[PDB]
Amino acid sequence: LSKEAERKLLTWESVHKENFLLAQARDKRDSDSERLKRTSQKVDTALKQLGQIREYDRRLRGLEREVQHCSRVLTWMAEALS
Amino acid sequence: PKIFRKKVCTTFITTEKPTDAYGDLDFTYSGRKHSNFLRLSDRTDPATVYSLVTRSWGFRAPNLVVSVLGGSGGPVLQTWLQDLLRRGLVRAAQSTGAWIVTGGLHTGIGRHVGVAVRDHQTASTGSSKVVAMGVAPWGVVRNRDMLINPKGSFPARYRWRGDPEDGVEFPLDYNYSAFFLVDDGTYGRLGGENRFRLRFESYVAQQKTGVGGTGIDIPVLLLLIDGDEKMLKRIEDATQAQLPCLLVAGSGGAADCLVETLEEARDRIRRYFPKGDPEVLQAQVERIMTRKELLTVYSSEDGSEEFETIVLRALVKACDELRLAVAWNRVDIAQSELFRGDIQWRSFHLEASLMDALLNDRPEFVRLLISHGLSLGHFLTPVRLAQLYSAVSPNSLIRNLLDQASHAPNVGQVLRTLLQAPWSDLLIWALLLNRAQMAIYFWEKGSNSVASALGACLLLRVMARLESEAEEAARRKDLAATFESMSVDLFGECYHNSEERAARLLLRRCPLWGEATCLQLAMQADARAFFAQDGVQSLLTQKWWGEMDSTTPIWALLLAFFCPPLIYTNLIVFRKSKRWSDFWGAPVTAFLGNVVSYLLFLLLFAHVLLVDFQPTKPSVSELLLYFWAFTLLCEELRQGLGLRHRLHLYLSDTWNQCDLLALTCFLLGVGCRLTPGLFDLGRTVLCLDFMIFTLRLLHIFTVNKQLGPKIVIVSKMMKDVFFFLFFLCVWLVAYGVATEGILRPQDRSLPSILRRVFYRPYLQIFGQIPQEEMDVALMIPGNCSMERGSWAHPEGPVAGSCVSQYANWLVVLLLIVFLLVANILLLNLLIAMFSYTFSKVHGNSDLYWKAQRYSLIREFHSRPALAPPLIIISHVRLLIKWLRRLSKEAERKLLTWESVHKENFLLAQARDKRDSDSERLKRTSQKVDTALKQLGQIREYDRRLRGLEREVQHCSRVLTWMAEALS
Amino acid sequence: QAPWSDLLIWALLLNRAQMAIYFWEKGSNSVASALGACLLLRVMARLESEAEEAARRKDLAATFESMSVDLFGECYHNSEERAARLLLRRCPLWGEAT
Repeated sequence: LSKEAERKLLTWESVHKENFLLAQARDKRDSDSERLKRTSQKVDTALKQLGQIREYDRRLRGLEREVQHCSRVLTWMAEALS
Repeated sequence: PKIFRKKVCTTFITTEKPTDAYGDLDFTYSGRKHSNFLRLSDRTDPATVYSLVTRSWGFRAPNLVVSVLGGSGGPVLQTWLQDLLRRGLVRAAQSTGAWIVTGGLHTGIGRHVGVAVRDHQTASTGSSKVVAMGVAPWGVVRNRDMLINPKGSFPARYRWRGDPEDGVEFPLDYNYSAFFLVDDGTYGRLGGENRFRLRFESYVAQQKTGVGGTGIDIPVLLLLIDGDEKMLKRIEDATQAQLPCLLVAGSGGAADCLVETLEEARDRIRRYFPKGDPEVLQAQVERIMTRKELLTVYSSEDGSEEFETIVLRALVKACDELRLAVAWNRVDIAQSELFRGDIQWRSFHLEASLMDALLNDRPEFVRLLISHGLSLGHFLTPVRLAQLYSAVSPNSLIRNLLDQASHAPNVGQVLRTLLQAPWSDLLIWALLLNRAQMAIYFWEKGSNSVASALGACLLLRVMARLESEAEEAARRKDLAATFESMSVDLFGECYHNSEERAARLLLRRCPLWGEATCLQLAMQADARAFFAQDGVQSLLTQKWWGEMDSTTPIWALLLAFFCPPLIYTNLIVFRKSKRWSDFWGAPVTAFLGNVVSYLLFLLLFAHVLLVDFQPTKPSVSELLLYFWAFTLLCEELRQGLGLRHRLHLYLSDTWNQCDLLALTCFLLGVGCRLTPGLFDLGRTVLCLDFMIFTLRLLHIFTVNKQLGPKIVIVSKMMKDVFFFLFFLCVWLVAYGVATEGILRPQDRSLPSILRRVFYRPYLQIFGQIPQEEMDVALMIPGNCSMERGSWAHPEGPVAGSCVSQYANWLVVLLLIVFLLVANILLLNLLIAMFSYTFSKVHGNSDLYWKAQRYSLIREFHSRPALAPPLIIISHVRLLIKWLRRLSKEAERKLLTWESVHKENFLLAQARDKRDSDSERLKRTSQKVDTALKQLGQIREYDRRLRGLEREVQHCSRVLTWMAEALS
Repeated sequence: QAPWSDLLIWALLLNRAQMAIYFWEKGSNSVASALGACLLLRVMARLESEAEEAARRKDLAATFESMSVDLFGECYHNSEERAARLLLRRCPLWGEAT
């Protein structure tokens, strides 16, 4: 074969190679075990978020009463306003 | 593909010259394709630029054009805008399908766009890249001398020395899909580029989106980031040209327009954002405030998210939005815009967006828009119906057929070349252009469903054999298998409810394209899996018994056949001068009359051939025989002619050919008998002819229920018998000539040695072994020859007269080795190959037999019910005639019954699909995915509450300081 | 300068699986290179001492045989004449051997 025959043939071959690899990766990505992996990781990082929900609630419980103790002190300031 | 892109575009330096820099463009980085560039004049038109890109290189038509401007931060831009440029611009340009037009050099935001495209192409397996196009002046490219050569279609190896920036020349980007180099002829300053940029933008915005065209005009939006004093000329020249804009928060160059939209302090604003030339910039920015219609603000937003609705917000403020949702192929926009209860959507907008969904291949919008409620008789004009056949790829099969049909809105001619409820026209439309989801959905709405599915399977296979490409033909065969399966399941439930009403459903006259019932539609379509059911085989049985009950045993039929006064008794129960035509009209009695008359033909042929065959003159019985074969000859001419295509229809089969063969040998036997010297020749030709008439009975009894498939299978075993004849003839020659040479007889005629080479061993494998003809110890010796050596005398007039005694133990060994290889190897291997083949082809031969069982029954149904010794009555009456030459409410009640069971079938299919485990696994994956979309707000609020809790607490510390100031 | 083939041969000799598959998926001339890969791994598998490394090389050689099957499957499924010219092309790897 000539040179431009080889170039046109091998680029034709590489085009069908690329479409084959995209089809393989899509069929692998949408299998059920790969979905089960990714949901397991997403719930895992969701419980990584919920550590902050546990840590903020006690921190907000102090912080809500801290202004409220100051609002009790403001009530004490209203008691000192007599 | 290089000379015209040298010639037609030009370059000026002033003299105007043809171009020299174009073609491919590789970089040192590996794993990527070749980029495309072009050296171009400035004083030229972008219409040939659009033709060069969209045709000569190969690029799709855009659905959105976004041009990104800004870049006051040279080395580093902020991470907030870097999050916007990474996600919120590129995900929209990759979902909708868009062209991001930027400057092709590194300076300004050219790097941050290019790094964002590289980040998005790395961060996902998106299997595509955003077509980020770049324009650049010719004068400011760093190393342009590796691009000059006018040769053509070449990878020009650009080089990065990594040289730092001077204000004279800049290097190229490396993440853009195409570059534009515009030759101005200055080599000195950036700025003489935006004339071609803004002209190319308004020319793209002038054209429209579609396949044959006929869509929205392409929306073009401008994105402004930080920028400088120079960009206000570009904003005002843009908004003069009727192009909308959008503004990020960013920094002061675009915040200048932000503050002027939120509301002399003007002269203040023009003297702390630009710091230079106040009053000219005040006139220009008030020119911007003349056109505040075409201006939006992107500040109080989520960031890198929900960008697409803000694009529609910009096109609404600068104002058809349902058509943009179809052109972007994004269902969620059109879905949400139909849930907005303010607009009172009118029908003509829905019909316009429906043509956008039908011309393009978007089936999901067709399902959505019809489920909203939309008329179809008011929809399908003959104009729009003419337009739907103009979205054809110009190198397909249907394009050739519509051109040839116009050669002699011509679909009745096209269907003739192959074969207000307007759903059927859309079904045929979707089947011709090879859409799968369109044709399935249009089947599921229309009525008359079983016959339409069988016509669909016929039409797709007929167009599959006529198809050029292997890929499109294979795709049409998979669609035809889908429609064959749906006709199977729909008739399954219709038969499972009501047997009589389904029986009237198949046998209904002319449902599609003239008089052809659903069985003949299944006949022509090779629908072997449709005849393989239980209900269809039951209906062929009830058709086979005529108007009797199909539970009558066979012996009662025989006893009534030989007693015609025993019709009128209680042995043949009827109703699934009246009972006479009831018994004799059924196809079992036409078949039974065929078999009885044909066995009496063979008995007459045997009585003539064996007992009385006078040599001189034909007797009475031989003349009855010649009259009989005259009638059978007229029968095969009637099944060949009842006008040259029909002779091909006769010649194509094998039992029309075989019955032709039996009659031609009959004529040769008579014509050889009647000449006086050739009597014994006809005496033997009629014997071979009697064999060919008796192998007729194997084809007659393929109709039967038990002997049916077992007769069909026998012909598929004949390859293994042919192998056995091969191996036997090799071994028969090998054995035969060896024992013939070892012992040489003295009677050496040619037929005698052919006998004792090929005809002794062939009978030896069937248990006939002659021992006295080839063994010294069983022969009597003697001096019976006149040659040197010892001899013997065999028994029998065929084994010769003398046999050599030399090495006769070797003949005994060749007899042992022959009996081993023949009677043990070959015969037991042949039983092995018949067991393997029969267990392999048993299922296919039942599918093939159950399909052919209809056409056999139809053959006996369309026969003149009279015996072949009496069939001259029918030939008389038809030669005389040759010398002269359900109700409506029944259909409505039946088809509504059919559509009720169709609806219950589709609900059961959708429920069984919805509760599969993979569909549950999809939906939970999406729900956790949106749950992590919620938990971004939990992360963002916690730091915001941490500031806000201490902010009141600092005020409570200030209140404590107020209590400290209360001392 | 497409030096992917030298990295392919490098990864096949040192018996890396993921290196050699990835270097196959970037380089050109793919069908003949997969068949040369299957030949080279089995020839080094018969010459191998340990049962474990020889068994691992046989599994890699079965992987490359499967990828040459599937790639030629789609190349033939598009165009019969052009795939016919793809197999019968003279000297793609190591002298005249189609």
